[PDB]
Amino acid sequence: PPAYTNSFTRGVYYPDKVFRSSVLHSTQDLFLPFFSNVTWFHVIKRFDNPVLPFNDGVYFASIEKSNIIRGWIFGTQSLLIVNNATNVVIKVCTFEYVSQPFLMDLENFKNLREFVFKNIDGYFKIYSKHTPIDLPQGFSALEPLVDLPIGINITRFQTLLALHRSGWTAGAAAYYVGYLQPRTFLLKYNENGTITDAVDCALDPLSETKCTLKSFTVEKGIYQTSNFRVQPTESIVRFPNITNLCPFDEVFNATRFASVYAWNRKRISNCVADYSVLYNLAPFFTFKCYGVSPTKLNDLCFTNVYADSFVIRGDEVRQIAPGQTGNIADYNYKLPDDFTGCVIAWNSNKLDSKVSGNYNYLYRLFRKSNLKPFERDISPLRSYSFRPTYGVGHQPYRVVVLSFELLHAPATVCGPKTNLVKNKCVNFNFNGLKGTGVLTESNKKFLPFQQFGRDIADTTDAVRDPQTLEILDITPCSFGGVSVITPGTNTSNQVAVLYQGVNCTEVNVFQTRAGCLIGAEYVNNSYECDIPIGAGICASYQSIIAYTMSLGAENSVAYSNNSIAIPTNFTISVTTEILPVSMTKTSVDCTMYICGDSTECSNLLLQYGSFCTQLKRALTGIAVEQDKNTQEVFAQVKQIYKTPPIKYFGGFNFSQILPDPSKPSKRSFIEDLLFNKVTKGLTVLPPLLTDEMIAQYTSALLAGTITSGWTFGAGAALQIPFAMQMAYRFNGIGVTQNVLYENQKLIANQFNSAIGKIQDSLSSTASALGKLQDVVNHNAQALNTLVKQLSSKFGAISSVLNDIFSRLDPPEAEVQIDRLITGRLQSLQTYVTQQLIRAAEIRASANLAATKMSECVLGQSKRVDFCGKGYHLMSFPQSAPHGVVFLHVTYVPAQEKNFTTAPAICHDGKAHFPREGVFVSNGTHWFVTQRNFYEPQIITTDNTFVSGNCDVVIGIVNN
Amino acid sequence: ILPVSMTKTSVDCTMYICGDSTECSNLLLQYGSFCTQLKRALTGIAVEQDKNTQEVFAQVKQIYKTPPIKYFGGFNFSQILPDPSKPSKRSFIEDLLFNKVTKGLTVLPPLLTDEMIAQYTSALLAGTITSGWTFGAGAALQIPFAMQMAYRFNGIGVTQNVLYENQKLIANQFNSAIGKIQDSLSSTASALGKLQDVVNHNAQALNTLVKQLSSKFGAISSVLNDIFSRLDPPEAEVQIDRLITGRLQSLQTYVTQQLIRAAEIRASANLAATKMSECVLGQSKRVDFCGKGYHLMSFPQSAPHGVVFLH
Amino acid sequence: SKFGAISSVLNDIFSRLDPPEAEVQIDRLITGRLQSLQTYVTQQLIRAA
Ligand SMILES: *[C@@H]1O[C@H](CO)[C@@H](O[C@@H]2O[C@H](CO)[C@@H](O)[C@H](O)[C@H]2NC(C)=O)[C@H](O)[C@H]1NC(C)=O
Ligand SMILES: *[C@@H]1O[C@H](CO)[C@@H](O)[C@H](O)[C@H]1NC(C)=O
Ligand SMILES: *[C@@H]1O[C@H](CO)[C@@H](O)[C@H](O)[C@H]1NC(C)=O
Ligand SMILES: *[C@@H]1O[C@H](CO)[C@@H](O)[C@H](O)[C@H]1NC(C)=O
Ligand SMILES: *[C@@H]1O[C@H](CO)[C@@H](O)[C@H](O)[C@H]1NC(C)=O
Repeated sequence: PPAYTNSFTRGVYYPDKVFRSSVLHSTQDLFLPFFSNVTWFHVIKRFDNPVLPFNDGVYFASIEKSNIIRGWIFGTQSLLIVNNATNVVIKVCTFEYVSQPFLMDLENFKNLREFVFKNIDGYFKIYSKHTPIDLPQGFSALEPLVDLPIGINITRFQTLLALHRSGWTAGAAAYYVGYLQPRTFLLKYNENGTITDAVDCALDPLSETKCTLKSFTVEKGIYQTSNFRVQPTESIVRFPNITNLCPFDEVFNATRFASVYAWNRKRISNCVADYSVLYNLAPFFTFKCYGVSPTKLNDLCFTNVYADSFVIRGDEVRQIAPGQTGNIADYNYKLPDDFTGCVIAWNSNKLDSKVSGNYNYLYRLFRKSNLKPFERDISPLRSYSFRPTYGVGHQPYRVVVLSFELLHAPATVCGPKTNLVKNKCVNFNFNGLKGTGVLTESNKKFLPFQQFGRDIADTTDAVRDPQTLEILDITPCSFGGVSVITPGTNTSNQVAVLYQGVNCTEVNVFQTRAGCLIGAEYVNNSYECDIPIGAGICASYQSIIAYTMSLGAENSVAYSNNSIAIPTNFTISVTTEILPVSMTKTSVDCTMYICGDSTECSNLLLQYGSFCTQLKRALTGIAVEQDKNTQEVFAQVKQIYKTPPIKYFGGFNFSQILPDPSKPSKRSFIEDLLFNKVTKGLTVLPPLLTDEMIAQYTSALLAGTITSGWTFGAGAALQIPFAMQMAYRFNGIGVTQNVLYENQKLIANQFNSAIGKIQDSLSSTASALGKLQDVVNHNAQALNTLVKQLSSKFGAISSVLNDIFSRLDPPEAEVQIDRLITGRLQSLQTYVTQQLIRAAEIRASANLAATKMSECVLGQSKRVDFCGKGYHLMSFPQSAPHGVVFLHVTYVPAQEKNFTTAPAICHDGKAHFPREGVFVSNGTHWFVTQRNFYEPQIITTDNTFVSGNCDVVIGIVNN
Repeated sequence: ILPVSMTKTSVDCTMYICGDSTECSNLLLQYGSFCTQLKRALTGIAVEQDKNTQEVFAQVKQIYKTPPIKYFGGFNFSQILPDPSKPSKRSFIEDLLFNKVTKGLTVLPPLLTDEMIAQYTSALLAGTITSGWTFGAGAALQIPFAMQMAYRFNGIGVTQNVLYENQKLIANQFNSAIGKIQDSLSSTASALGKLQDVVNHNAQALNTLVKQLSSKFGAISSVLNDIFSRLDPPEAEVQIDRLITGRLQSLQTYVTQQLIRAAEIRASANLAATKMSECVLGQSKRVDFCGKGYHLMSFPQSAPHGVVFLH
Repeated sequence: SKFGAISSVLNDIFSRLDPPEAEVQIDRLITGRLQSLQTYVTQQLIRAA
């Protein structure tokens, strides 16, 4: 029986004969799906190998051992490959090809053969691969062997098997079946330029996330990938279907008609008419319709409608034809040559037969001159000798014709050209008004003359059907982008798809206030947020779940009316702030960028005005302001400081930051890992301050801020003890120097553990350089579009300006030059403007970083939550590509404790207040402690002052 | 008043320019990654908006809460602090703000909805009131309000005895001033100038955006079918290219000024976070930064896409 | 700035080309100078920020 199995990762071929190295190139072509239900075939007693159609195109593989498959038959010219005992021959009998006896080379299974059959645009590509191998572990790139311009289509292929005859037994055989449909793979090339993986953008949500990120390792986070829209389903065509009604009673069921010369002309206008009446009645047999096609009457409508009623005889109907003349034709009525009219004929014997005899018809016979078209004569009369002995074909026949005319007046007569849908995201078309949305009830009452209402946003919001008098509300149908909830591949592999404000009734499964969510099960509990999902939804892995973002550490403060709690401990938590102080300054030659060495390009471009010059001026301003930012950020001091050759800093270890004399490039480990982690027509100008000089300024700034304190920003550096300096910094954050004095070595120990955690976090944190890498990505992608918009082949025969010149006359070749250069110049100008705004943002950030350097490093900042979280102490710089990294010291308190405090001790009528401390008790003794730390001190007459009496202090006590 | 958020949006470039027209989409997709630049710049705007919102409101990961027993010793903050009896947990001042203030594109919801922003503001108030400024630097170290204001007067150069003799009178002055704030916000159309105008700027920015689609540029019909039916296909293609490139330039220009306000209000919101640090999360020595004059105290309040303070 | 116009100023286009095509070429200069104006305004906004 046929068997089904997973195709896994087979079918990866190079698209053409173009080699690419170390690129993640993604291209669109006919490709075979991944993880497909590939049928397994076996031949054993039974023989089930029916005809295998070609369809669009077939990827076929043969797991061949001992060369049992020898050839096939291709035909509907037909393609065949034959291998006799000598060599291998390829035959198409238009197309011929000779290659190698590969299939004869043939150099339990020891080998596996691989084949490719591709047939588009008359080019037939085969890739050959001998793979010496329940699937054995291995892989092979599909080498491009041959391309043959067959120019033929073969709509079927067959399978041939080899038996053994002297009994006879048919061996077990298998083959693989798949087909190519246009999709877009994503590749990877290793150091040796070989494919190791291919992922389409259209198999999996994981696959398309990979396609978007262009990186096969994913850290974590919510990524936007695509959009969701509800596609329309039906075509709605609406017109005056019912409404009024056209006059047909006196046209068809009128009792009496008129004579030809006095033919009745009447106006039919502004009425609803249906064409199905004549079509659905049998007697109206003859419908040969002149000048205008009756099928397209649903599209074309004339100015007005005329219905002429008249009576003619039988034998002279044949005489009415073009190219002939006669008495009746030249003196009664001459038909138009361009007659755009439509005729109806039927039997009317009951309406034409009279027993008493019809002798009341008159007509005008004598005329002085020939009648002209669209003319009437009223300026001699014969009676028609009609007799009942007339033949079957000579009896009078009634014909009624509708006549239409074309004039300058607008078409005032047009009929309906239908059904009304309800409550579906489909098209609504009311007299030419198109749209897309849902149709719901409308609570708003219009006025009878008003049809189309609008909202504030100047959009169609309400509509009423021209035939059915109901007001409807057109709410926009569900709209939302496709964003993927997928954590790092190091943790999971499942995907989750989110829909921004869209109900899944248009697509376990969970419905949120952002719509419906597919791929996670909602959790009613509260957990700390990790990745924001939307509208207060966050995910935490403990599979993929989504829950309303818990606020965080939900807590109720223990407000006290008479008691205080002050921390007795803390931590020096040190973090990283990364501020990009510069960017990749660029200066672009306009003429080079557009055409370079093209004389005509250069001459015809430089006369287009000062565009290139002004853009270059803007870029030069950009470059000089990066140089200025570097000046303001780094070179705020002109006296080059160097630490003494002894790298001793009072027990504080700084081995990972100082410049190292061992390395000739003066490169610290932190900037080492930063360098490792960071990643024609392009111009990069070297920094005015190279990495070496930037590092030297960092060294000098450190020398100042450690050895000589914060004075070096005010001129010459003033030598000052480092721990008295840090005591001053504690004083600046409201902490007494005794805290540092009695915590000297231990605070050193926490400082060392903190810097070690810093270096570990920098080493193991791929997101620490996120902003810098982000700036680099802007630079890169801007350059990519900037360059690629010119030399893109786009799969045409030739994309050469000289090719256009050779294929066109010079007058229009110059026009093509103009169009091309204008397009490229506009693209460049857009790039430059984007660069300008990015530069302004970087300029703001750079002023920010200069302020950080000045107020966090060259001195202490009391401005909380600018130089790091909490009361900020001091900071350290370090170099970074086009940027800088600042390490901050912050006093973060911990280990809070309630304490028994007194407002005033009323002794001898005096209420006692301190300048800075708070009086507290441990239970048996009363001590004074400061604001941001619990530090008891002796309460004497010296260290306290009496201000006010006891009748104003809240909390009178006796002690 | 400081604008904080904007009506963040992401524009499907193809849907914007063309709609569901397969011909227009096929034409447009060959014009390069300008659309990708547009979308990704807008995504940068959105993530910037969310991170400004987080810096402004989720400055503390730990969420302190106001007890129903609001025993402040006679300092009633009912109009700023949402009442537990009030169903949707929003301040009356927020209600005044909200009822005072007033396709093919999207509006993304804030990560912190109106309720969650209000809750963040409530946590900030609880910290800065019951526990004072230290909750920015760590745990909300509880500290009684009269002595917290005594610390503030020691900040501006006043002894705590002066407060204790003046506690009742400054309380009455403060509550009367709060009443004046209530009346001024209720009756003052110019009280919300900055937020109302930034909401405007977003609004008529989007409005000129949508009317740009109504800029005909001299053709017969913006739907491609009429152009093809009444014109030769070769010239129809070129006119299609002209119209779509005009609209593409318009969208690029719109997002250009959108980035311009992105930077502007980003700096403003940085200032807002800085002044919650210096004004809510502590005392500022800065002049003309927590309002006019020496600073004493501040109370943040939620607002549509922005914040409002009573310094 | 020529902007692909055989004459760079409006009155000279009027004098040098018949009105039916002079109007369209004037339109082309109008949109080019418009581009220039938006560029200048964007520089103005950035500088003023
Ligand atoms: C304050 O906290 C620090 C750590 O946060 C404490 O330091 C630790 O003290 C214990 C007690 O002997 C030692 O075993 C640890 O080795 C210390 N840590 C380190 C990194 O060395 C300190 O003792 C605390 N002080 C008070 C008064 O509570
Ligand atoms: C400080 O720690 C570093 C870490 O490697 C060590 O090399 C150094 O000897 C220690 N002591 C001093 C005084 O730097
Ligand atoms: C102080 O005591 C109260 C009593 O309920 C308790 O809730 C609070 O956590 C205590 N605070 C400290 C810092 O010990
Ligand atoms: C409180 O501290 C004092 C001195 O620091 C000490 O003498 C006393 O014993 C302490 N109280 C208790 C209950 O131990
Ligand atoms: C404070 O204001 C509220 C609301 O305006 C009012 O109900 C209350 O009586 C006022 N006074 C106190 C002490 O709460």
